Amino acid sequence: VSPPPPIADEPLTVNTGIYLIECYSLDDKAETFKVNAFLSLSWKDRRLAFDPVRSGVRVKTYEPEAIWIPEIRFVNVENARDADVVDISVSPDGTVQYLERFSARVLSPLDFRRYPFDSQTLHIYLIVRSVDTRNIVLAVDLEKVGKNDDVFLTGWDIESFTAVVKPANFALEDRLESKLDYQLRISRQYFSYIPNIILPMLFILFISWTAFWSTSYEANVTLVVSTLIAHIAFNILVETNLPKTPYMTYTGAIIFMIYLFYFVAVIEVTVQHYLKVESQPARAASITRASRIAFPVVFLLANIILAFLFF
Amino acid sequence: VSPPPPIADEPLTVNTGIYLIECYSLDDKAETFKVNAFLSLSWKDRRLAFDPVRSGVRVKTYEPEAIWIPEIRFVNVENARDADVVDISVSPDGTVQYLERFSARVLSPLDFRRYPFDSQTLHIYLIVRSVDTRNIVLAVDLEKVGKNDDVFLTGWDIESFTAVVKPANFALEDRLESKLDYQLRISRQYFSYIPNIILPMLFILFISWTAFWSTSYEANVTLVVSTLIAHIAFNILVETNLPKTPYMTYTGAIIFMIYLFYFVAVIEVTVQHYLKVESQPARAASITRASRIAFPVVFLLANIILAFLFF
Amino acid sequence: VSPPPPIADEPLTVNTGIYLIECYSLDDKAETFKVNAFLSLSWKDRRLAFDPVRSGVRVKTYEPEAIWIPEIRFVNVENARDADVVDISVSPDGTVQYLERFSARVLSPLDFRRYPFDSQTLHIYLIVRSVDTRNIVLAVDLEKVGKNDDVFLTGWDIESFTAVVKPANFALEDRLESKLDYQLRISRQYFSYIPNIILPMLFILFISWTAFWSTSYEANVTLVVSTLIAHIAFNILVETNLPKTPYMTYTGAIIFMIYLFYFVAVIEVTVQHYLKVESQPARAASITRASRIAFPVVFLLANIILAFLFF
Amino acid sequence: VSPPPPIADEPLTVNTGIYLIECYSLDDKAETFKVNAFLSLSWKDRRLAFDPVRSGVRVKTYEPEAIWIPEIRFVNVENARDADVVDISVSPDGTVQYLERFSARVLSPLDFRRYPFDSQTLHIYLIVRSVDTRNIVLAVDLEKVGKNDDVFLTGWDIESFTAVVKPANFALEDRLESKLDYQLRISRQYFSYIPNIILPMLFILFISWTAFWSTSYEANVTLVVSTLIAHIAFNILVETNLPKTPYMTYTGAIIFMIYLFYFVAVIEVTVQHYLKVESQPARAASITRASRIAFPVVFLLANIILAFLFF
Amino acid sequence: VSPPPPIADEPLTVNTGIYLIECYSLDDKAETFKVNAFLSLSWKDRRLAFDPVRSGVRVKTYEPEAIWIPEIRFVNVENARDADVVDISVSPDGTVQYLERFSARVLSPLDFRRYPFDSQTLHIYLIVRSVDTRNIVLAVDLEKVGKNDDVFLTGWDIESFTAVVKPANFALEDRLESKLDYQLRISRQYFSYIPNIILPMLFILFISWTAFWSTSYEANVTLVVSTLIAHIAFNILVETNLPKTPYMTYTGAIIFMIYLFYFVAVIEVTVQHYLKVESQPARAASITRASRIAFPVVFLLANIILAFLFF
Ligand SMILES: CCCCCCCCCCCC
Ligand SMILES: CCCCCCCCCCCC
Ligand SMILES: CCCCCCCCCCCC
Ligand SMILES: CCCCCCCCCCCC
Ligand SMILES: CCCCCCCCCCCC
Ligand SMILES: CCCCCCCCCCCC
Ligand SMILES: O=C(O)CCCC(=O)O
Ligand SMILES: O=C(O)CCCC(=O)O
Ligand SMILES: O=C(O)CCCC(=O)O
Ligand SMILES: O=C(O)CCCC(=O)O
Ligand SMILES: O=C(O)CCCC(=O)O
Ligand SMILES: [Cl-]
Ligand SMILES: [Cl-]
Ligand SMILES: [Cl-]
Ligand SMILES: [Cl-]
Ligand SMILES: [Cl-]
Ligand SMILES: [Cl-]
Ligand SMILES: [Cl-]
Ligand SMILES: [Cl-]
Ligand SMILES: [Cl-]
Ligand SMILES: [Cl-]
Ligand SMILES: [Cl-]
Ligand code: NA
Ligand code: NA
Ligand code: NA
Ligand code: NA
Repeated sequence: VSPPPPIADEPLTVNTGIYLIECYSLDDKAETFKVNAFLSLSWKDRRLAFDPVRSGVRVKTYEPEAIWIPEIRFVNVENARDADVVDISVSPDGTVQYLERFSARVLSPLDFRRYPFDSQTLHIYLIVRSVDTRNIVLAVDLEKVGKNDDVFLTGWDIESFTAVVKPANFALEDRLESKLDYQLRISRQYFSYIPNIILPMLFILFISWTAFWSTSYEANVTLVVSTLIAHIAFNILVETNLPKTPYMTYTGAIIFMIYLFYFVAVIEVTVQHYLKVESQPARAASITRASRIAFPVVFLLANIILAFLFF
Repeated sequence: VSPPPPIADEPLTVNTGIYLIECYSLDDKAETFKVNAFLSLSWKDRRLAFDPVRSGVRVKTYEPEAIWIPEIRFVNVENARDADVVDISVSPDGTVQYLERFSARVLSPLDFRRYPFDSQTLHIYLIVRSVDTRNIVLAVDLEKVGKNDDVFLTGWDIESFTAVVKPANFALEDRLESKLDYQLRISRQYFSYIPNIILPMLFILFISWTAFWSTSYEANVTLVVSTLIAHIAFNILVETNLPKTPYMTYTGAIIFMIYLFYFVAVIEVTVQHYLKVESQPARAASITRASRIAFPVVFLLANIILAFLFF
Repeated sequence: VSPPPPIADEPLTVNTGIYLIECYSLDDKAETFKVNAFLSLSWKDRRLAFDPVRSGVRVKTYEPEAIWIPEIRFVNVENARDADVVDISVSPDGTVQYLERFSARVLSPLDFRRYPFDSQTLHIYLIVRSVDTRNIVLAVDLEKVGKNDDVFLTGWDIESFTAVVKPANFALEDRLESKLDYQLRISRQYFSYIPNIILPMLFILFISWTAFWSTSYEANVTLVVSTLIAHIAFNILVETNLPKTPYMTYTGAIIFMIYLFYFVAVIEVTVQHYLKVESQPARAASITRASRIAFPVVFLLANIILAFLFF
Repeated sequence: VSPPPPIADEPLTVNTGIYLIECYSLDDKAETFKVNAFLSLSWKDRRLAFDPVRSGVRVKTYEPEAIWIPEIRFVNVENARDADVVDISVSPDGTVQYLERFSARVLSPLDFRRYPFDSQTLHIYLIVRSVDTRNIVLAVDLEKVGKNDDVFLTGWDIESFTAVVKPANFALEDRLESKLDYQLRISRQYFSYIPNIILPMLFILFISWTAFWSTSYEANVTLVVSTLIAHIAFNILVETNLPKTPYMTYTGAIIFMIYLFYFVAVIEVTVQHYLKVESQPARAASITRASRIAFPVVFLLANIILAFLFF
Repeated sequence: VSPPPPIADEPLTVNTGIYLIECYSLDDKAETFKVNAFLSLSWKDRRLAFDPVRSGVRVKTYEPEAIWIPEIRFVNVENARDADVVDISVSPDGTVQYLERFSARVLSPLDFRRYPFDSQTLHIYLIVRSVDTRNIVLAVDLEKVGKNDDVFLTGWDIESFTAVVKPANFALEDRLESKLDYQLRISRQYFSYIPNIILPMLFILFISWTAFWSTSYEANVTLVVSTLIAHIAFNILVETNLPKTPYMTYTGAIIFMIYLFYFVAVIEVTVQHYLKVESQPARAASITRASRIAFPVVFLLANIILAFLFF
């Protein structure tokens, strides 16, 4: 089998379309997602053209092996897609209508900077390598691009699934390549992070600040050091559900900053006890009284500063 | 091979049936389950019809490749089902009786709102895309729908396995699609959650309340802070066996509310010590005496309120 | 290819045999085990019969595709078995001797009630569906049923591998099915549970009881609360190695009961301190003195009661 | 295709050879390792013999399907090996030289008794089942047995890869089986266990013994209980990287014995406090003074005893 | 199919090229990485020569099965590569231009010594075994060696992807083997290690040193002991995170050294209390005063020494 011949010197336009059936397994650590969709391809092959009157039949159905099909591949997939051909239909003029159902694990980078208040643009890149006889260019048939109403991505809100209609045409290893960008716009469902990580984390911090209404060094040491260990447990829990980034994430910045608050609380608790032992509780009382205001005020201001920088 | 031709303008009715052999791996986090079943298909192909008298044989057995078989697919599967054809039998009138054994990982969403006292409706959606020549419509042969008596789903009680007999007929990419809903009704075995999470969690909370019968600030700080850490441990344990939901679960609500009880106990412990140091233990005693009643009463009432909202 | 014709109206007897080569991956959580074995099948096909004198050869070797082979399947397998045909031999009378080497992940339920002092009966169910022309019945050739001497199942003792010689003959979807039960009897190697879970757990419990020889409320609170947290660590460790059961397991009962001992010790520690503060240490001393005997005595008796109910 | 006929009544000698390319994934819990190697087979088939003068070529290359190849299998593999035929070469006398590249997950039991100062002998068992016409016996061609210089097994030192040249010839299901033992001798790289488990574990034990230079019961309770909890963390850590053995391992014995030291330290701490409260600190002092010497002396002696029994 | 015949006694030169499409899953524990690339092969087969005037085509396209293709394999891959042939083009002179898209899990050793400030040279080894008729030698076509601009390896910086143009020609099992070394130079993104492991770890070490400004033994015991439990909870981590090395990594040496600081602080805390109880706080004060300077000074110097030895 050979590719369709050009009437003039024009390339072959393969009209593409992806219709999402299932969206699942968005792995943040792996920066991958799994997809189950329909891939529709359409091109003109005049060699397959027929007179509908003389043939009786308006449409002709073919097996993949029987006709020439353009080698369309996905750029950002882990292993080559599992594909099952649904139908191949030839119209009288020779227009082929290919339809397959596929499943693929797509590699798409995520921006964790605003986590867990981040939004992502997942990509599915379609590509075709031009052949020796003629060049192949990709196109988007918007009527065959979409997603099923039941398509849900656990822990995410699906906003849109659109295609950048203009292909990226470039040269690779002395041959022309036509690439298409299918974009799935999603936003993270931050809800669960509030009662499970954010609020538990703040409670333990506020518990550490009760040491500013205590003169008992032994109890203060217990309060500040214990809550610090609960914070490490949370810090570890958070970094296990995320990949290692060469930048700070929003949660990462807050979590890190809270260590400084624990450290400074230890200094305060230490200073207050030292002064008390030195028989100067007057200075120790003023420092502790200031801390009561200073710690929540600086925490509240530092968080306004961080939220401003990240959002 | 081509589809059977219509006698009049009628579509082709493919009578379906799923008989469950094994049910396993209900993954809560993934919202998937694995199934091993029989898929039975039946349709009329008059081209395969034969006179039983002249043929001698009352039934004719065929290989899948030898005859036209409708392309029936599962909508909500991770990867395309692994299928092994058991038998294909043609009756004298041309009625084909197809039987295959399959295994599939089914994607079915879960309602975690009443966890671990939740019940679910798992779905298996069958679909067929109509061809060029004629439309294909799905049907349910109730005689061939069921499940084996030994079918067990670890940690779940299987109530029913029925089919919504009326197919969902719709249009997708200029063709007709006939969808069927097979529903597996299951209820969670909550038993283990009581001696492993619920009762241990309440014990540690009641241990924290013994600080209301203690004047020792250093001991109270130990009691309330230490038990709080065991609660953080149980909170993490519970959320590791669950996905992130944009809603509050029953266990989630209880676990969250218990943080407030720990926080308020820390305030009490702090208040009692402050007053005692300020040489006013009469106020400290009245607050501690009230707490002894207030904490269990408000906990018992708050739980009645929550159970009412959730059930 | 068609099945062998009956001389009279008799069904076809397929003599089976499973010879275990390797046993591995007994997953308690999953209630599965992996096997690697030989499957031997034998049936009479008179169409394949030959005169040994004129043929010279006493035996004739065939390729699977060349002759009719009964569709034998495993009921309780995750995915269809990986099978490699070793040999197919036809005797002069037409007796076929089939041999294949297979590997399968078998789903077999486990009874955790007596864990880790439990014994299991793993099952491998063989099945054959009767065909259009004639019925197929399964049989056991005890001479071809066994296991290799080196067959080891990590953390288990293999007692026996036998077959229930009488098949379960029943009707499913208007056809006869002949099922066979191959039983692998195994007992759990409890040894490791004693120095890793059982003894460490008792040590921490006995450490908590040293609070009955202490008047230091602050120290007692530390003793009882710290050891309680280690018990939570062990409970979690144990429940991670097991599936969630709708019944109490032996270890589960002991672990749960120990929480009650920790709770009552907290009550004692609280009571002793309250009385001491109320200036009545005479009552506090008598309660603490009684606890010294009561706690080990009630623990020893409660365990005798539990061991009696479980074994 | 049939096996080569015997000139006299002799069996067929298949000369084997395994040349390791890559060694990886030695899983201690699973008692498995992954291998990537060359399998070379050589036998005489006089039916394939040719005159080198008349033929023109001194060697003839064949496709697997074209000639008879002995069904050589691995005994101790999880799933049947992934094999890719590299070459099949026939010499003028009819000597066939088969070469394939394979990858397999090998099940080989491990002796954990001396962990992490243990050495293992990994096995790869080759087997051949004799056919109807003639018997097949395995042999070792030492010239084709080896391993690549770059072959590394992460966390292990590879000592040797040799073959037990004499095959284990036995009868199974009325047919002769010839088995070969390829042995990969390896020793564990214990280094990392010293700064990560052994030394951290000793430091915490020695920290617990500082309670013998303290009269503060409240501090001693903290010292001994805290370090006891950190010992439980190291115990749990160790047991996660190991399978459940029906015997005591070296690390297991030391870890277990250390619990006894923590228990006896709790008794001492308790005894010292009781006597001091009873207004007899003179005994309490003598018991504490003895403990300072007794604990390290008994620990040092007990360890000499254990190392002697284990090595 | 047979290999191309030599015009003179020359070997066959197969010009290779790897163009990386995707880089992912660099597993430090496993010392593996996953790759998705293009493999281009080119050789001369004069038997495939054709006249474009007669064939009516300037370049001929072939199916893999139709022509002789050299058996090129990857040395350091876990399982045989998933390959999909993109194109096979033969020009009139008989020069074949093969192109395939592949995905493989490559085994490449990592040098964790300077971790997490470590740089690595990942290798992809191409190999060809010479055949009976003629020798096959590998070559590098630099024009067809590269990587896509979007190629990202999570947590790593990709520096270069080059090929050692001179093949390693050697003899293995009486045949010539031609090996090629494709080198991917990468450097680890250490950023995340600083706010997640390094700084949290130093904070807890500095918190432990506040015991040098405290006379409260009970509080110092909590301080040094509790922070030690967290320097433990860290190191699991770095350990959870790495393979076991027969050498010391940079982070490993720092973590190990920190344990000595915690141990010596316990000695100090113990010494100070003993002297205080012995009614000699003047010695205790001088030791504690020195410790305040000695501990940070020795820590700062020890770290300069370590950083010097590692870098
Ligand atoms: C003191 C250190 C506590 C560490 C907490 C780790 C919990 C993380 C579990 C994450 C599972 C994915
Ligand atoms: C004193 C704090 C104990 C913390 C125990 C955390 C263990 C984490 C286990 C995570 C396994 C994936
Ligand atoms: C402060 C301690 C928090 C520790 C939480 C540990 C939970 C481990 C869950 C493992 C189950 C897979
Ligand atoms: C109160 C702290 C409980 C921590 C339990 C951790 C158990 C982790 C075991 C991991 C096994 C895979
Ligand atoms: C009381 C604290 C128990 C800590 C348990 C540590 C869990 C180890 C996880 C190992 C990762 C494979
Ligand atoms: C008491 C020390 C427990 C610390 C262990 C934390 C385990 C984290 C596991 C992370 C695994 C990916
Ligand atoms: O035929 C199919 O498998 C796709 C299912 C159609 C849809 O429900 O979106
Ligand atoms: O797999 C089969 O062929 C039938 C299984 C019958 C059953 O549920 O026991
Ligand atoms: O794998 C085989 O073909 C035979 C296994 C023989 C045995 O039990 O060792
Ligand atoms: O993969 C191959 O075909 C040869 C392996 C050669 C080697 O050990 O490097
Ligand atoms: O045709 C291909 O699949 C490779 C994609 C080219 C590239 O974008 O690097
Ligand atoms: Cl395609
Ligand atoms: Cl693809
Ligand atoms: Cl189908
Ligand atoms: Cl499907
Ligand atoms: Cl079969
Ligand atoms: Cl099966
Ligand atoms: Cl073979
Ligand atoms: Cl094998
Ligand atoms: Cl024999
Ligand atoms: Cl190749
Ligand atoms: Cl390869
Ligand atoms: Na084609
Ligand atoms: Na304390
Ligand atoms: Na057959
Ligand atoms: Na070829």
